[PDB]
Amino acid sequence: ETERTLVIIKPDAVVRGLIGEIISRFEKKGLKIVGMKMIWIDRELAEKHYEEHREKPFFKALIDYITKTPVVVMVLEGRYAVEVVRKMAGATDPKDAAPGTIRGDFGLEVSDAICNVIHASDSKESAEREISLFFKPEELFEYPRAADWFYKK
Amino acid sequence: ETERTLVIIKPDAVVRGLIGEIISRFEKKGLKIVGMKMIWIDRELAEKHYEEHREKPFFKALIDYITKTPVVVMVLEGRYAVEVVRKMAGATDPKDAAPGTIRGDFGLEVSDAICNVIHASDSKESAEREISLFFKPEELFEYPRAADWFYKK
Amino acid sequence: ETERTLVIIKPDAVVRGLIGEIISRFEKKGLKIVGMKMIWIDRELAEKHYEEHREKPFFKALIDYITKTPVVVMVLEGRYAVEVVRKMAGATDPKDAAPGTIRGDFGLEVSDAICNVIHASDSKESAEREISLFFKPEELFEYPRAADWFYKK
Amino acid sequence: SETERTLVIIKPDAVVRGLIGEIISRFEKKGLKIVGMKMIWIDRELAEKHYEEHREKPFFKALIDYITKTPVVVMVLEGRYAVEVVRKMAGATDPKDAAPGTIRGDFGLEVSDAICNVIHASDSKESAEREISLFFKPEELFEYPRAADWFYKK
Amino acid sequence: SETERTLVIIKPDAVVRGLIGEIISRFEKKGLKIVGMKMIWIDRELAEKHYEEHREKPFFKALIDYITKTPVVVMVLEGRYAVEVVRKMAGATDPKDAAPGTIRGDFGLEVSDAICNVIHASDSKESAEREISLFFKPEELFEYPRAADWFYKK
Amino acid sequence: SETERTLVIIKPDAVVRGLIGEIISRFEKKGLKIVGMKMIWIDRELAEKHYEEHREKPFFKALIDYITKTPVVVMVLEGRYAVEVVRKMAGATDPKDAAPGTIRGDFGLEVSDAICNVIHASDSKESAEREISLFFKPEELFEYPRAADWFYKK
Ligand SMILES: [Cl-]
Ligand SMILES: [Cl-]
Ligand SMILES: [Cl-]
Ligand SMILES: [Cl-]
Ligand SMILES: [Cl-]
Ligand SMILES: [Cl-]
Ligand SMILES: [Cl-]
Ligand SMILES: [Cl-]
Ligand SMILES: [Cl-]
Ligand SMILES: [Cl-]
Ligand SMILES: [Cl-]
Ligand SMILES: [Cl-]
Repeated sequence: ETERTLVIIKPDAVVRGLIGEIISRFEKKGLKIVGMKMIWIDRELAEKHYEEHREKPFFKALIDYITKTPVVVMVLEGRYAVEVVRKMAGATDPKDAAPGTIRGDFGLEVSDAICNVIHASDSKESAEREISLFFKPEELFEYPRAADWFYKK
Repeated sequence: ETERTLVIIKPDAVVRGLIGEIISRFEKKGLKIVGMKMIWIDRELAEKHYEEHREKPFFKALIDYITKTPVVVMVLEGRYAVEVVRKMAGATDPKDAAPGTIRGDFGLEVSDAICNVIHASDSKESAEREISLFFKPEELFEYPRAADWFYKK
Repeated sequence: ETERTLVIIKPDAVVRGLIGEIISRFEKKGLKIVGMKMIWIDRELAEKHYEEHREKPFFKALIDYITKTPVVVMVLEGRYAVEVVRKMAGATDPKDAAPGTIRGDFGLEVSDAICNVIHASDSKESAEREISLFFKPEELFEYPRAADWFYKK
Repeated sequence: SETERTLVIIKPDAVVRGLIGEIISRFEKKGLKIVGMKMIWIDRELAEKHYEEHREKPFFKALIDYITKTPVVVMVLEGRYAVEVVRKMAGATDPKDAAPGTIRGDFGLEVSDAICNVIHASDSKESAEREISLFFKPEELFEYPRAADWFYKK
Repeated sequence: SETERTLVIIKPDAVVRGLIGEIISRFEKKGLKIVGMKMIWIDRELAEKHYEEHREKPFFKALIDYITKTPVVVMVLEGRYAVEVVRKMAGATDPKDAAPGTIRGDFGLEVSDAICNVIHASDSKESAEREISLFFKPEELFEYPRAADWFYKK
Repeated sequence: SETERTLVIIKPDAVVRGLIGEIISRFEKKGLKIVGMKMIWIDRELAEKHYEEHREKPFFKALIDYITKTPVVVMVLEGRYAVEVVRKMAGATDPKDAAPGTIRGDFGLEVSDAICNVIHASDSKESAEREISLFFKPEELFEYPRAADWFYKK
């Protein structure tokens, strides 16, 4: 049941100083950070990440948005991490996101792109692809978090 | 899409020392406080604010409640602020409010009135009316919040 | 409308140092702690508490889980406390629990038992039974919380 | 008695950064009572009056520009030895020197031509009385019970 | 070894104000282990025994009234130099003097006939041993692993 | 100018305990800017280089074991007098002595053969320059605006 998912703390979150608060929500949930780094995504890498949206009217604005400032890419590991993180993120448009979710508590304002604080892989398949896009095997780790032993049988 | 809505931090919240926590939820969401003040509402003003409930059995208790102690009236500005703040507030009766919402996390106990921490305009029309009831143009401001520039195109 | 419900801060929560955070959610909601103590449940007491699950395949793992380390048993009092606390707890399996709920924000990983941070009585009847299992009348108290007077008529 | 009233100004840097709520919560959690509060946009005349004791100082200009840059939140806090207490809670004037745990220590650092320091707190009972008058009319100050007031009755 | 056990009492003012959880979280976050805990309503005899060293002091009466006003939460914290550490975390006896960041500094201020100060923390290992015995039976104290215990093995 | 860059290492004890976010938030809330950051697993050679000034000290071995026990998060913080400020925020080297409000004061206590103290913070501008180079390539450090940067323009 243990999976890995990719999360991008977007430019709006970085600029607003919400990196720590976002990471804490994942740590408190029990999710493990197995990879993480601040990078500045260029257009080529951004378009590969968002290839599925190439023919949508908001594509250019989305690329402008994700490459606006540095972001923090990180890999989260844990039981059904993909669906769980998607649930924690909330509705794509923050105004529709439920209070308690990341977008629900932190997002609202938008530009020509729907600024929504973070990105979260939509599936195990997508996570695998996205993780490979931003990380090399040497940047991903296997280690114990404090409470890991508790769940072992 | 930018709208203004009126919020009243009710007597139960003021007495319990929750003013700051409530305001923080709005600031963290990205909403801008364009007007705010602590006042003590008298019955005449209270009945005007709650005119729609004049013929309901709980009217008197509601007026007693909202005028029990000073309250904090404030105007919030932001993308679809009206519906967003209503969503953040949660169900009218706090016991039915979802965890994560203001009433869901802070409210429960009631008197002869359904004490529910805050008031939030139910529509743009109502917000306009309510704002005019408590504020003069000189008490409302237009200024930049830190991240405003980020969403400009 | 005032009821009492039994809550058990389970071994996973105790080991992870979440006792305070869980208690705070109840206090902030307006619920009153009328009884509380850290104990180490033995198998006999555990099986009585979870008698309803005796013939389910996960029974043994559940008993192992609840008796793994000391736990904190506490009685919460307040308007419709039973249903309210159940709502605050969230879905039985933490991965399905909504952000904002206790299990939604704190739970995820499991062992051979569905580790889910806390236990909450499912009904007034069950609460009465469970409370009697862990507490004597001398361990339950009637006293005023700061804001009690506010709701009196 | 020991009960005093002090004036706090949540300055433009705090308002802009969205820190109004966090600052207010610190005072509420301490047990201090908010007896008056409002968001206003201070004009040069009022700013100069509030900081009249510094009119003959080099940083005066930058200070006035700073305090009038955007709206602020002025408030009156009431409680046991409130003046000295809120001052202690505020921390050292220059936030870089303020201790972790204080408002300036946790929230302040960067400066402009003025030493941006999150909030203003009356320096003494005499200053508190003077400042409260500059920003509040008696009609805007209230006497009401906070939840735990009854607990401390002597 | 350096591992000690100290007694903490979350006093009536904290219980009434709904601060039990916030106080406990501070100790948990520090790495201290709760080896015993329960809500009790202290009677005059027990209160006087706990504060016997102050029986010959003016404020004794108000103190007993205060500590027995409502139920309290007594707990035993275990950890490296726990006694001095919890004392440091508590802050100055009179909360108005306690530094921001400490429990009394962030949560205490108002007083009654007694100097209400949120919690009690054993003053020394000798006092800790005596106080733990007054409130807890060995059967109510436990030895178990906290999540990160394994990380510090020497 | 007064703007400096310092190196912070969120040590294995903090990573294991799930405190990465809380630590980062303290720096963000202070107004400090994260110009570089990444999770890495320090090897003995790099650990020894970082702590070369302590290679001739008894606790050296335990220190290397500690800092390389699990992955860590290294980051560069930029801001007004960042070096001294982050040091102040960190608190006393031995967490038992660190004041409540500081990172070590609120989160640290227990130790192994090494004095586990949550994070590392450069001791001076000279050490900061040296340490930043050991962990980061110029290509991993960025220049960008944080939300309120415009507010402080002189
Ligand atoms: Cl949602
Ligand atoms: Cl963990
Ligand atoms: Cl709701
Ligand atoms: Cl902002
Ligand atoms: Cl749920
Ligand atoms: Cl209360
Ligand atoms: Cl200071
Ligand atoms: Cl109060
Ligand atoms: Cl102190
Ligand atoms: Cl732990
Ligand atoms: Cl220190
Ligand atoms: Cl910023």
